[PDB]
Amino acid sequence: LPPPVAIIVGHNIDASAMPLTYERNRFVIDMLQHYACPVFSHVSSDVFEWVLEPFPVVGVEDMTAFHDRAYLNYLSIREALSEVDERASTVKPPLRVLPDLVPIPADEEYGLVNENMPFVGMWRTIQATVSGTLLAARLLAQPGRFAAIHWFGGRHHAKKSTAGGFCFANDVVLGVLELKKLLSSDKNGILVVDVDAHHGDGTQSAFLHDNSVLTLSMHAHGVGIFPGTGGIEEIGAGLGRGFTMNVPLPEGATDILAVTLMYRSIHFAFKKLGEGLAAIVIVCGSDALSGDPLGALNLTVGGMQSIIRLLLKEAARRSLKVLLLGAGGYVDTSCARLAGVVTKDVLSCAAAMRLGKTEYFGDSANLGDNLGVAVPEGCEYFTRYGPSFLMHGLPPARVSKLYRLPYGSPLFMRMQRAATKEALRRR
Ligand SMILES: O=C(/C=C/c1cccc2c1oc1ccccc12)NO
Ligand SMILES: [K+]
Ligand SMILES: [K+]
Ligand SMILES: [Zn+2]
Repeated sequence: LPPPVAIIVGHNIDASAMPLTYERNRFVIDMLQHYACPVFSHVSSDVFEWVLEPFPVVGVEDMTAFHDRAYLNYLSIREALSEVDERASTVKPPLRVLPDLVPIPADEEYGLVNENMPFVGMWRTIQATVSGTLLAARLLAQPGRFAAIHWFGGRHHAKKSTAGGFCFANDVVLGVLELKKLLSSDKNGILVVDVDAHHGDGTQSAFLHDNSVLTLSMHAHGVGIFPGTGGIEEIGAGLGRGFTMNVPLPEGATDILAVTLMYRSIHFAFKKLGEGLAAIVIVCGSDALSGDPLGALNLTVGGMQSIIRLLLKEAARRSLKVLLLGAGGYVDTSCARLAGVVTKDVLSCAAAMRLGKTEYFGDSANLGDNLGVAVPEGCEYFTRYGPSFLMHGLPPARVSKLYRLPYGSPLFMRMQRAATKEALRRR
């Protein structure tokens, strides 16, 4: 049997890097090597496998399981269809990377505009992302495997024939689909939990009518919060009714709202899926963390870790498979801090399972109550983790903290109907 955790890295960690978060993969892998991995090493380990090859060469045919073929064909040749925008680029070769292309009218049909402007290398970064997630899904389906971790994937906004929010191919959907065909036909329900600060609209649209994939998204929601969808009334369609869950949060929400509500929704989702549940895929963005410039929430590292600990614990008990993906996140150090403690939790949990234990997190500090964990001084990027140099440290809040739902909140009202039909039945 292989090590129960596969950490999908690849040989060029910049392959999937995007122009706005170009350095982020480096912070994440650095934090994994110096915070999460050592305690389970002796690199060699019986807990995790550091995957660096082979990455399948993927093309249009490995993405048609979800995406419209004309859309994919266009992405795969778009860099041949116009010149680099040299007015937009004040720094010239050899000191530039991934520059914007000049737009063409055909970009409009496929949403390749604004934040999804095409750039040189875009098809290669799409290939790296999809390839990594497909490899992670295939390794996860092997026996003896508890989890596969691809911090570089998780482009949850892409739709069947539209790009959006920096996502072109939806490797979440493609990863769920590849997992789906490789799991036993007796047990292959999938729960996908999306704790990125933005509505997982691509993923939800791919499974709106499906009752074998339950999509649960936590996200900020409000006027001028991207992408605009994800209200409490989106509950699915047809056979899929009841298998789409949204937890839309007020801008600035803290752990006391987000964590409480996600715990409540996750337990509902476990129930709606019952014993057919086989795998959980976690889309773990770090832009919900307080201080993020684009996410408009105020979660703590400990709060995000807490949500994910509930999913890991349930997967360990019932012997499920876990596919962990990254997503958004626009502070490099917050992204690596979060990736570090979530990964250490996954390893600690898998190590506990192989020893027969029922206490899963004994090797990984709980940042919700331990505010003294230091960033490893061996981190290459260590000097960036100030002023605290602690694993829970976050930049000052960009939006005011909210601890109570606003007056009139439809989230509260939906609780209200149910939350009093509870105390009534218990009487
Ligand atoms: O990270 C993401 C995507 C974030 C994003 C992409 C494009 C535009 C905006 C984005 O966020 C915004 C907030 C306010 C106004 C505009 C935007 N998805 O997971
Ligand atoms: K989300
Ligand atoms: K669904
Ligand atoms: Zn996001």
